[PDB]
Amino acid sequence: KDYDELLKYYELHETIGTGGFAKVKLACHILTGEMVAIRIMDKNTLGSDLPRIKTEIEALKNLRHQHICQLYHVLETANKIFMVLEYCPGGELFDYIISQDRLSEEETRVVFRQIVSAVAYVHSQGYAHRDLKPENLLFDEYHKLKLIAFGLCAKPKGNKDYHLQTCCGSLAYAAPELIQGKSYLGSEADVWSMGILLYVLMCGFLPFDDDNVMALYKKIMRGKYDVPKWLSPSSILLLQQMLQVDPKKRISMKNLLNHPWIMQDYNYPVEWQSKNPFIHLDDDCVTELSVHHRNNRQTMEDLISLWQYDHLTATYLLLLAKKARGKPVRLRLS
Repeated sequence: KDYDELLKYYELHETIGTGGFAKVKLACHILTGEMVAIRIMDKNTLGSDLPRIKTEIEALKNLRHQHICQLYHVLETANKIFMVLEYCPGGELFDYIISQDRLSEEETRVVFRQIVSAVAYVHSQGYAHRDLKPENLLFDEYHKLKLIAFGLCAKPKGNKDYHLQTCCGSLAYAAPELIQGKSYLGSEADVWSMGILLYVLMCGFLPFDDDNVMALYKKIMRGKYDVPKWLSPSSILLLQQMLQVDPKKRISMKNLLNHPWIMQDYNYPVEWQSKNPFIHLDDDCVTELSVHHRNNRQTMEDLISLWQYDHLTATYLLLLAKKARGKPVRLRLS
């Protein structure tokens, strides 16, 4: 059984999403009693995608940001790969919307600034997302966005350095050239997707939408959309600057960060740099672990620092999160 190794660190809970690429189960990390989400993949099912899944994980390991969903633990079995991630109760973007017909300009600005923060960080690390959509946008118990920075939807193709949108669900949020599989400079692809998001937040429907798939396909490639009466000029403008069929004509991140629409109620640009980066080990978390590991501090630190996203790394991070909730930094041992 592949689960035996996992089952000694976690007890399972009712599944959250069947989804395409991975089953996702809600779970309890035994040592800390904290909730986590676990992504379960089947290596035999994934087959040829497995190499890419591994590089996507390597990418995720290098992301530590206030609006990126945190990775805790990666466990590999003969047949399975388990990803353990921060759990986000608020649910997906529209689980968090509360089904309200649409958000006001200031209501969307609050959310949208967080999306910009997350994506800017990702780009700063030298990656593009290439699959920004509502189900990749979760909300934690504080109603802060946590982006899922991991996916198999957008994939590289060809001898050239091109990317292709693979998930037909993602279509309405995907840039034209990405859909065509002629996307290089994928970061521009991301600016397009946020434009779509921006539109939906303020309007309560998509700018390009059709039951027919070719029809929807064509509307996107053509780039024309309705502009509701209730959108402000500023809103409308920012939309135009993002929703450009020509990738080269889409607003740059740099100009997005400090856009007048973006700065309008805040008078400071999006703060996209990691506010919680890994500088030094938190002493309390270390003392707690060494109590449990029955060892000395330096030894304990050196061990955490290997930072293998093993059960140790997960335990460290969950204790860390506990301190941040203002909870006791304690383990469940005994």
